[PDB]
Amino acid sequence: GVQPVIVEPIAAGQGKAIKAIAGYSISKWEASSDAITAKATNAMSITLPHELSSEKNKELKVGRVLLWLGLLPSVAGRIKACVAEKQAQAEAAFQVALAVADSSKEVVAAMYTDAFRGATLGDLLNLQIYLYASEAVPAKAVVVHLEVEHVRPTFDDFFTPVYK
Amino acid sequence: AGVQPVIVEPIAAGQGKAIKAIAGYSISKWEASSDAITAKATNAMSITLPHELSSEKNKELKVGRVLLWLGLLPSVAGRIKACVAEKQAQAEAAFQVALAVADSSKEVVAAMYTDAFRGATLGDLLNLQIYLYASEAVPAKAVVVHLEVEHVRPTFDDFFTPV
Amino acid sequence: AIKAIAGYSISKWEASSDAITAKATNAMSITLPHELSSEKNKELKVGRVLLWLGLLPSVAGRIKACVAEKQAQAEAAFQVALAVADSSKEVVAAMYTDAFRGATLGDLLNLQIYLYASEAVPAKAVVVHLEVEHVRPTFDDFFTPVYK
Amino acid sequence: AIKAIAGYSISKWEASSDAITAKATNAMSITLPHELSSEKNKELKVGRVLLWLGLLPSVAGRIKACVAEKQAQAEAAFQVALAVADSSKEVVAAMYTDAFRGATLGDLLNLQIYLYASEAVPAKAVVVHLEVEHVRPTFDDFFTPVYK
Amino acid sequence: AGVQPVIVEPIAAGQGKAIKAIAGYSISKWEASSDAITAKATNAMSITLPHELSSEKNKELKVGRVLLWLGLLPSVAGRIKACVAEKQAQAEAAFQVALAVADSSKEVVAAMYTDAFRGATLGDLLNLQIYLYASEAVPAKAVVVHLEVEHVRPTFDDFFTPV
Amino acid sequence: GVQPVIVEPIAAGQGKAIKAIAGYSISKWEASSDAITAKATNAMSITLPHELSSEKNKELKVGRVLLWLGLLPSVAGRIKACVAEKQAQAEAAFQVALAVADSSKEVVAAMYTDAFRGATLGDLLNLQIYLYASEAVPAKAVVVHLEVEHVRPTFDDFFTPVYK
Amino acid sequence: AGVQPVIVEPIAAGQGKAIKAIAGYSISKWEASSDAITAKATNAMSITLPHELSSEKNKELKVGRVLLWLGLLPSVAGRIKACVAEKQAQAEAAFQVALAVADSSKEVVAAMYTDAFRGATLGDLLNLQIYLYASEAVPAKAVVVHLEVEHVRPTFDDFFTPV
Amino acid sequence: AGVQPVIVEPIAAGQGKAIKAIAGYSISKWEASSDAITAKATNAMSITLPHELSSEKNKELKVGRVLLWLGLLPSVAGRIKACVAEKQAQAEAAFQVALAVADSSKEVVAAMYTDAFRGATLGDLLNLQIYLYASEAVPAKAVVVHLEVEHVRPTFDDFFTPV
Repeated sequence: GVQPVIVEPIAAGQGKAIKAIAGYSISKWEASSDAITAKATNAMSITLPHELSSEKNKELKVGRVLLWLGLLPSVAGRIKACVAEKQAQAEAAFQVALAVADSSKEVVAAMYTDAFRGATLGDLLNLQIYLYASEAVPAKAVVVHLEVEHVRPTFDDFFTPVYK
Repeated sequence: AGVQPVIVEPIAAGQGKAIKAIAGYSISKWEASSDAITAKATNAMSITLPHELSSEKNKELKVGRVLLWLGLLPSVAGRIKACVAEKQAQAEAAFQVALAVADSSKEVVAAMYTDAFRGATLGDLLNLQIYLYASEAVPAKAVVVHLEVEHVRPTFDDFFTPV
Repeated sequence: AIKAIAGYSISKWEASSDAITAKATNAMSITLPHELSSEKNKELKVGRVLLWLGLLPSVAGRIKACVAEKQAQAEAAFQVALAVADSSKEVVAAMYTDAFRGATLGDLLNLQIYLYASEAVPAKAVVVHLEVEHVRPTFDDFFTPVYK
Repeated sequence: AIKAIAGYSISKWEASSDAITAKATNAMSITLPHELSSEKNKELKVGRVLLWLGLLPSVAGRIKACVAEKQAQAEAAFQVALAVADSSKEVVAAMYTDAFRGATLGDLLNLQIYLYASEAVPAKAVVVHLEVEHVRPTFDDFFTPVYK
Repeated sequence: AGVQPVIVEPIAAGQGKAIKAIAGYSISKWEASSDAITAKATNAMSITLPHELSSEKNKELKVGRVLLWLGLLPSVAGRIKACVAEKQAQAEAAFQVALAVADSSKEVVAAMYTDAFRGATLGDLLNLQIYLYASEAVPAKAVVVHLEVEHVRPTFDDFFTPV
Repeated sequence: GVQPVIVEPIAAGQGKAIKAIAGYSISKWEASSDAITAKATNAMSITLPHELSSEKNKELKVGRVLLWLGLLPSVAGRIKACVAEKQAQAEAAFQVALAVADSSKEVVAAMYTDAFRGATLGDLLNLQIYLYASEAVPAKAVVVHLEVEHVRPTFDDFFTPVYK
Repeated sequence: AGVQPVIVEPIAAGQGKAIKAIAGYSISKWEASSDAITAKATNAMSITLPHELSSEKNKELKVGRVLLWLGLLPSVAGRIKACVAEKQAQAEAAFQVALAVADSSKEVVAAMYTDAFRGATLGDLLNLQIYLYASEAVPAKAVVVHLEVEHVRPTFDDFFTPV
Repeated sequence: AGVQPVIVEPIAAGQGKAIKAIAGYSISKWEASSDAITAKATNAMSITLPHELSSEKNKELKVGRVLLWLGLLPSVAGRIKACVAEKQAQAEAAFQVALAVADSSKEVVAAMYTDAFRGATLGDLLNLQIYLYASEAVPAKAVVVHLEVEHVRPTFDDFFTPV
């Protein structure tokens, strides 16, 4: 038997949300870019937030990583980005990356389901963000957002003992 | 498993499901008109509550989902973008952090904010703004911005004013 | 206070006044809010109607107001109206318990508001408040479909 | 008399008046008592509000008072207030049954009291009494801990 | 019996039990400011009821426990004493017969009168006084005296004034 | 019968830790001071962190508040602090505060079990921190730490939807 | 039958199922770099086994599926094609008989050979070649060719070298 | 409840409970000597692992509780403070953020870090430092700093070196 179906159009920001696995939490932080010359690639380092920068918190395992970039409404051209290891040549990172966020798509994002799974929060300081631009753009024209899924920090529900 | 045959039935404008407000909530709708826009420029306009919800009794109600959709003149040529975000120092920077953008070059010109403002109050919507971008120069009164906000149903409004 | 009948709601709005010459009466039309101006909404039944008016504290003299059908002689409306809001007594209000219970929202466009003053009164000195009870609209708990 | 709803209490205080010029209106702010001025107490819900005022027996002329949101034009408040306490009729009082039922005690700082007189009136001639019903505070049946 | 080992847990300011009023009673609190004090001298100041308890209806309620505690400016140097007693011909003699004295050189600057005034009326507290002593000269508005009095809960105060 | 007991001495930082109530979480942040003249009081405002500064997050209720101050090892004199409402005269805040942290005690801390209970995170911007100094001290000589117990932020375990 | 409504959920790069090797098989991956290409010309490059599979013991294992996918520099402009086929006298003729072509103008730049080489040996992959075509002139080291080959899992490799 | 009478038994030095390491953990102890200290000055000295725990195999073990206690010469006069904290730009600033301070003017000259470093590795203790303060000028070799660290018990240390 044949089955007739109707495909219902969907609006922006109306799709489902991915939920973190049990025992895990999601921390979100964002960094800004700088000036890019036409047909060039820049390297951006990754810096942890202040509360996750302690020796105790740098041994939390990592799960999934999501990379989406927000850009100005008047940016003309194509923008691509990826997260990979540190490389001597910047533009060669796109030849080995398992996911690239491209601005000429419907969904400008990249998902790393198992590329970094099993690493620790201290390992993230060894990676970089590579950013290509088809045309010259000024500084702060693109903002990169990063979501890292990691194990829940054990001590957040306790007051500090008062006898210092 | 075997291959299952499927027929896709085309639909016209105005067909599709309509989202229903959750229990105990109501939906209030109002619209705002825009001003003259310079090309590659962005205008910021404040959200203004309707008169029937601007009292102190009503500005303490919770907020659920917010829907933004905008209707243009048929002769309008170019590209339009719009979003609802916090009050920003830079008008064009709000597109870099917004969770949804209504774009006129797509099939559905709308934007839905499912969880961004869930739990705020109706009085907090006065702290937000609407940012509207145009790629080409646009005259005034050419764009109308529609807002659907669902909120807790007010409790004392089916009473006459005692005299 | 008085509560709405089950399945009914109350709508409230107001209309500003114009200048009045001494011992003269004005004829004002009733304009619905934009939300209730659709064709499907003009068919809703009407229950009770309350008319009260608030003045500037410096207004001197007696003011009267009533709502009735369109009259050829403007001052003749105060002779047939079932309630008149007079500003020289305890309650400046007019309650219409049965005068319109059964009409539709479209019929209110056939009525008019008559205002009277015994001394010259500036513009916007009087604000006429109108509270109409009607049937709750059938579709106000849905978002507009996104695909238009 | 009218009794408070279960779980609710009534707070009463007053504010003295200033000098009024003829056909002029004053703008007064609402100041809470010191006991209800804490942050945890500004979050209590508000029920009914009653405003009545007592005058010196030698005061001549008509006096009016109302409470509403801050207005740019001071005299325009008497056009939108849901109740006005007029001193030329049987009951010099104003009852707000639903106008504020649902707000918080902190919202009363956003309202104001407007007073009107038709002749020059000295200072302290009018005393405005304000009785606000609110939710009973959660901790008023305990002594303060001695170890501070 | 064997020796039982015990650990003592230190506590900071603001920790500890709070005493609850007995059934049918309520607690009302008010404060009074002090005047300039000469060294080795004592000032007597009358107890003044708050406006909400000074009517004839309310001045007939019973009294339970009374708590006195006083808060000083941080820069205040010296020693302060205070007590609540009957109206005395000699100001400094009231310390010889008082059942409790609030002293600023101790860890808890407070005084509790559990049974001294139990059974009196709120109107009788106007016959009493507060005696305040200072070892060194003290300027005005440097000491604030707080009074917690528990009494029978008034019966007709949740009613509006009939109009 | 009489009971003999032994009181065991306890070392620094060895007492029990207070646990947050169900559904609540604890956020910790600290601010530094400035120069103080001998026998004077300063007023310090309270600023929320970035993640709790959104319109959605300013309606979370507050539970307990803990105030402890850390000071340099060479600070000589007495330091007192309190958290109260905004006042016209700064030194008058100590006459009405329900807890004062004093440096001449064994435990330099203050606990507000019910003073602020029931308020919202948006109310904290109306309070201040008052700080007295017996002797003149230079700037940054004392650090105030603040712990606020509030309702758990609802959305932290969800990835942002990818269809922007 | 009635019409069934369906919502399509968009997905981003890196989302989707990953194909699992069959039982008793393992997947080994290696890559090769390309040379300078003239426009409308085709280059032929030999398949070279990694060092860990080039012994006589390992060159006798069976082969299953082979996956070809290639990654380009972001600035590379033009069109690229690639395929794995038998050793051909004419370089460009291998596209006329190949069962799959990886094309850079499509959404998925990859090619899968499910049954073409099923049953061959690892040593037979040295008889095959890779043919790479470019519509425009391309410099060297601009294209990297990745090969995933699944094969029977070697039996004696978890042993140390006896000494 | 009735009043219960209690006798307090005094204890001498060396009496009291000894804390036992949790299951699967072991406690390793070592000491460090100090240098000359100027009055109102602070010295920073690095934590150095003993030789038996400085291998790569052992620097991957978890950490539990850390105990700091320091022993002075009998003739040492003044006041001493010490703490273990992260590596700080300002030496004296580490006392403003430390969770425990060992002070020589108290009955117990020690400091316990129950949860500050729980979950770190033995190799991370090399990133930390010890800050030591003296109110009066102190000569060298006058203070000895003792460290008790509990960690996971190593798995391969009861074996001889194979030869």
